[PDB]
Amino acid sequence: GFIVKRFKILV
Repeated sequence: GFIVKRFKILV
């Protein structure tokens, strides 16, 4: 579960 994390961080 890293993809979702990255996104949230990018947005």
